[PDB]
Amino acid sequence: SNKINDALNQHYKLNVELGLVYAHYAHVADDEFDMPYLGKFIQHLSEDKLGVHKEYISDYFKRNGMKLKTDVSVAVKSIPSDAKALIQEVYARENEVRDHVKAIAKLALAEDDYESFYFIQWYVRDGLKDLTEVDDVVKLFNSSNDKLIIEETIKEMVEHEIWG
Amino acid sequence: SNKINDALNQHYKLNVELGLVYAHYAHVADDEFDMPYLGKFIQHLSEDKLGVHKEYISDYFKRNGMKLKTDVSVAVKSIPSDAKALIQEVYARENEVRDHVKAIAKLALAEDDYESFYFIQWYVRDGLKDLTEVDDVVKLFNSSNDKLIIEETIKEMVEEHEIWG
Amino acid sequence: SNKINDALNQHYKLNVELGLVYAHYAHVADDEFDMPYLGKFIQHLSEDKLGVHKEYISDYFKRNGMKLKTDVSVAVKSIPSDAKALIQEVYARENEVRDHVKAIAKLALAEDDYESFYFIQWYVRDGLKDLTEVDDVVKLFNSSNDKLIIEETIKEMVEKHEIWG
Amino acid sequence: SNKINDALNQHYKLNVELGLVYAHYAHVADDEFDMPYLGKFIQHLSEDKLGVHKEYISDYFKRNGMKLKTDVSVAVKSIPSDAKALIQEVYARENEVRDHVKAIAKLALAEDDYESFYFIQWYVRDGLKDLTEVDDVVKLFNSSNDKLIIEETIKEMVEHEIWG
Amino acid sequence: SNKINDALNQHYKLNVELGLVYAHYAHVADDEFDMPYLGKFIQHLSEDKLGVHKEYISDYFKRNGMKLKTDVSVAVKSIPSDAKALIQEVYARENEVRDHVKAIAKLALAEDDYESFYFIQWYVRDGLKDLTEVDDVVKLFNSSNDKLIIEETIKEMVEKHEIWG
Amino acid sequence: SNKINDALNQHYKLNVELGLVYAHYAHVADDEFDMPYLGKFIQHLSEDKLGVHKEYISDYFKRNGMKLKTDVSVAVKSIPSDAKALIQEVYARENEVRDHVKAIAKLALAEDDYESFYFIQWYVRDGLKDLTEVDDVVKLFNSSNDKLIIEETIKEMVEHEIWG
Ligand SMILES: [Fe+3]
Ligand SMILES: [Fe+3]
Ligand SMILES: [Fe+3]
Ligand SMILES: [Fe+3]
Ligand SMILES: [Fe+3]
Ligand SMILES: [Fe+3]
Repeated sequence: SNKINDALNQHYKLNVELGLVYAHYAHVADDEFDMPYLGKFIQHLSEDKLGVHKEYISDYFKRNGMKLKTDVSVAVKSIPSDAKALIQEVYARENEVRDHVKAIAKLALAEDDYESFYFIQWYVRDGLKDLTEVDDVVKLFNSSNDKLIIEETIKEMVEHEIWG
Repeated sequence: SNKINDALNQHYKLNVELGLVYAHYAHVADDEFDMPYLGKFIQHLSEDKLGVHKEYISDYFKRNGMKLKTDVSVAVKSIPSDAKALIQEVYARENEVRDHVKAIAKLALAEDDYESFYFIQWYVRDGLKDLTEVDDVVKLFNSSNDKLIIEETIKEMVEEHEIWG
Repeated sequence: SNKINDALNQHYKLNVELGLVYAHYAHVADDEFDMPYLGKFIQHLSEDKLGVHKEYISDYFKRNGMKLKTDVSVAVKSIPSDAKALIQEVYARENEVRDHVKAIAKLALAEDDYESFYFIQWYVRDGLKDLTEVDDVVKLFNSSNDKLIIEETIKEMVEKHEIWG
Repeated sequence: SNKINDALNQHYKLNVELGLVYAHYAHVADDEFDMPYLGKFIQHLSEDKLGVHKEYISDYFKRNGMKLKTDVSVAVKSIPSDAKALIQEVYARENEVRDHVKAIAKLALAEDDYESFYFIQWYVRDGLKDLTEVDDVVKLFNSSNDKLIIEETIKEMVEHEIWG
Repeated sequence: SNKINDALNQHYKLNVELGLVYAHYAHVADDEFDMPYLGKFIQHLSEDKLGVHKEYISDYFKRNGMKLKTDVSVAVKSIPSDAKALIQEVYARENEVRDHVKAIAKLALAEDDYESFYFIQWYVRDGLKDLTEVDDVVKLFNSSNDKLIIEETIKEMVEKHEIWG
Repeated sequence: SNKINDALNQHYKLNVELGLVYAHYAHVADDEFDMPYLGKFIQHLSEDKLGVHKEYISDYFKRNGMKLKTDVSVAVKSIPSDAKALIQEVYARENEVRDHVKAIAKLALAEDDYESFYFIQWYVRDGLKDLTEVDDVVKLFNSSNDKLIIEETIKEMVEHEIWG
């Protein structure tokens, strides 16, 4: 169907934009806020969003017969005042890509299509995994106030049977 | 220096846009014209532009003290009708990137700023290397008109010189 | 979601109660019927119930932001007479667990909450797995009338699929 | 739960019949059109259809409580005229198998039998996997004409994370 | 030599039909008589019949120059009432396959076609081998009474000659 | 004997109830107080009581021929304010388990039941080990205020000839 194709192309575009903006965030975090390991963490998020997250969609298109568009336009206008607000912006972006995927899954079931449902299961799982990771990183900036302790913990972080 | 920073920001943006365009071309050539290994080759080029070619610039800006800006935008509305035309398209893109980086190198040598000359030497080398890598594949479509033989050749190709390595 | 949280609290308490009952049944079957291996089998089932089947629910709660409630109460006041009635009672308990899981799955699907659907698929599979594991032993008693042969069979069972496993 | 019982019996019968027809097709493709590796390919397809595809159904029947019925009748009288039409015929057969299994899955959801849905996910995936494996072979016959080149390619032709 | 051609086509048909029938019998034996290992044994017979027993005929046809024909008509509608009757049905089918292959061999030798004789010697041996393999398990249902001993013995048979090898 | 049977049934019931309560406390510590490693500590604590601590009793009952009774009543409706009060509550629980075991040992020695004395020696020895392992953690919340320091210390604590 064409509804499914539109939804998948929108998710493609969203993933590309997220990857680019995350890369910029990682750079500004490492360089301006004196936190290299936060930079590595957000860089890994950005490389994940520009890697398999869209290669899988392109592969599915080549496989079943849909066609692919390309329209991305991003520009960074502001950068949060501290590390905490930045990590919270990241948390919000992920929290919304979750609901985007939920909408796509409902649409899939309502269209008598089941290959698309079996396919979108992967994103249903990865969304929650990534959210719990970024939240476990968010929950540090309240348990402490020293910067180097948080950085050491993130260092030892950057090195399940259902949600795994 | 402001001119150096502006040229390097333009180069960063250019690499990003080329990477996106190459990935889309790879999908097209693998789905529309039935040549999977050409698709894998162009996809490798795409993973190369979106990879070290911008990480190095970001790291340099971290080191020397320059500022980064990100503003990209692309749209792929017209795509060639064959495989030969597609590979010649990407050939032209590489040939233009060569001239862009030569301009940056001249600008760096004029400003009496030698760390940037040292930095840009790597791009001076990699440009010619990638240009020959893609021209070697362009030369195939003038040898045979059989698709599967060209497929076998590019296949064995996807599977280093001292100076231009 | 609130009703999903109620259903999952229900299932948590159900699993805890079943685990305690199964531990008692294993002790009884070992000490009163002189069948130590039937005891080992039921005890493995009990350690399965009090183990993974509730830590998974706890982890899901800690991951999506729901609230866990704990209120259990159990008292085994009557046991069956022989081994066959015991194993048939165990069969009935498992068979009711199946129905409870189906209820939860339907409820989750009817209100557009798909993470819980993906979560509950595991329980959907494990239900039938455990049920056939139990019925394999249930069928043994109708195939003989001696006890020690059943002992040897259960032993070679406990000393041991792409879809259901 | 007899509706799903009947549907699964339909699928069992269809599987064995396709297996036999493919065995005959492989013999024909080897002996008549001088292509032994196309023979190997269709032979592996038939070994797949008569292999796990029906043992899984028998096992689900043994586990849940349904009953099995064997009822087969096959006759191969008219065969395609050349290799391309043969591989295209196989393509269409598997294309129809996909529609059949999708109908089974919709019926399974419509009856609140979630074990059946969980069971049929496997076929829903393997259908598209086999379909793309056969499409990859049928697309070779338009890329050249020398039968020996195509023989070499199919020779060198004999796993993903989602469709794996 | 259309005689040997029609005989081998008949044998192909019969092999496929007994393959399917053995599959169905293995199912009904595992599910209704509560004897899993007897089901494994009959399933191994089923998988043998549809296996090399017909690929050898099709391969000889390719290598020689005869024509192949497929036609199957199977319908299972009546099932024996216990395990003994089932294994005796299997016994009768094997005993008939022996007679069929003997007829084929005599026809081949009377036709002055010695390649068919050389080919059919394999089936001449394997028929007696498989008949002995089935008779060994037939003889079990007259030596004991409880199903579990028979299960253990069939299991040890299925987990494990210079002439009839 | 009879009094020994009654005391041992009491102890079995107590150990089961402690297991369940400690499980709940571990969950609430990890989720609400943002301390996952304390959660794992208390989780191993719980799984200890629902492990050997009751299987040993049931085994001894099978071995000398006493009668086992199960009856459990557990409902948690009050929870401490933060981690310190939590671990202090745990400390009180273990401290009470000690003197329950002492009462059992005295009763066993009075009635000239020496097999029960030899049995309860294990429970007598493995009360001071548990109490000192809990005290090592409860006296960490006196030295520091930066929750991540205590987190790392407990982490390294997770991963004797007489008492051991
Ligand atoms: Fe991800
Ligand atoms: Fe490069
Ligand atoms: Fe289980
Ligand atoms: Fe398949
Ligand atoms: Fe044989
Ligand atoms: Fe202890």
